[PDB]
Amino acid sequence: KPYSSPPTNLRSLRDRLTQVAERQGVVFGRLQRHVAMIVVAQFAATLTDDTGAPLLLVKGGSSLELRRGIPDSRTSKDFATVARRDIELIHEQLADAGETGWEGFTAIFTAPEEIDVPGMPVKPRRFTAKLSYRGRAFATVPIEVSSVEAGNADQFDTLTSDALGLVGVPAAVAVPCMTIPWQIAQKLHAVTAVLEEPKVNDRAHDLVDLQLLEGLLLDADLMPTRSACIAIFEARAQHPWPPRVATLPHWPLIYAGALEGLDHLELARTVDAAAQAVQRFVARIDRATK
Ligand SMILES: [Mg+2]
Ligand SMILES: [Mg+2]
Ligand SMILES: [Mg+2]
Ligand SMILES: [Mg+2]
Ligand SMILES: [Mg+2]
Ligand SMILES: [Mg+2]
Ligand SMILES: [Mg+2]
Ligand SMILES: [Mg+2]
Ligand SMILES: [Mg+2]
Ligand SMILES: [Mg+2]
Ligand SMILES: [Mg+2]
Ligand SMILES: [Mg+2]
Ligand SMILES: [Mg+2]
Ligand SMILES: [Mg+2]
Ligand SMILES: [Mg+2]
Repeated sequence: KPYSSPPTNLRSLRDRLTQVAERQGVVFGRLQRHVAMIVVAQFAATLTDDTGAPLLLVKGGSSLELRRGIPDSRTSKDFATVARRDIELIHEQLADAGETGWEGFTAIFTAPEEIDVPGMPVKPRRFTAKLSYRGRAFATVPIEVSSVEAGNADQFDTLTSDALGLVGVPAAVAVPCMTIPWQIAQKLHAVTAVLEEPKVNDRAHDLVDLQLLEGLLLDADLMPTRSACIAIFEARAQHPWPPRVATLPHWPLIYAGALEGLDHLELARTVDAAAQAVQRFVARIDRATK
């Protein structure tokens, strides 16, 4: 019934994924992407400093998927992380871990490329992990790595997944992640950012994530959330705190697209209601003074 042996080859892995995918609701693509992300996260979790503290913390949509589970989260394309070391070292250690392998998975990591960053002294880098299972190509995962900002890597949450255990790979999965206060600060900054007129802010999906994060935030963590928000907004030195949650004209359908699959949750169903919910959250954070 549950597999007592790991998949012998890629085809067995795929066949088990489709079985698990049907067996519990999910489009086969979303489950495969989740599993690929977990494998990458496992390589990332082997990166530690000489005290054993993580060098890489997961953030963004992959973090929320780990926190809440596939059913209760948005689909994340990116595997985004914050790094406590320069990217050359991070990339080298990922490459070593990916060659050594884990539970039959190996990975190649492509070349990190800078992306346009206004408020980062060190800009984020993007690259890709090409995963194989037992020497056979399995999937590709986009990775994004940004540098530490203020105290957003001072502590971490640890989230687990059992998706690999479902297909007969028993090793425990435990992923270090940025804490909710700093996730809120970064998403609030991103969703209220004004972008130079060549490109426009398409980040309506951050209004969904911020509502999901608000539901997870402990009331006793409201004051550290304010401190994190102040820190990020002052470090990036762009628009000031507290921000106004503005909606752009193309956001109504973008927001609706980000809600798809989250009907069972109490979320704003329209971008107007979402902007109002997030603005009330901003006001609540701003009042939690030290
Ligand atoms: Mg095969
Ligand atoms: Mg199965
Ligand atoms: Mg299926
Ligand atoms: Mg370094
Ligand atoms: Mg690349
Ligand atoms: Mg700080
Ligand atoms: Mg900690
Ligand atoms: Mg962000
Ligand atoms: Mg508090
Ligand atoms: Mg505090
Ligand atoms: Mg105004
Ligand atoms: Mg806005
Ligand atoms: Mg919808
Ligand atoms: Mg709609
Ligand atoms: Mg509120």
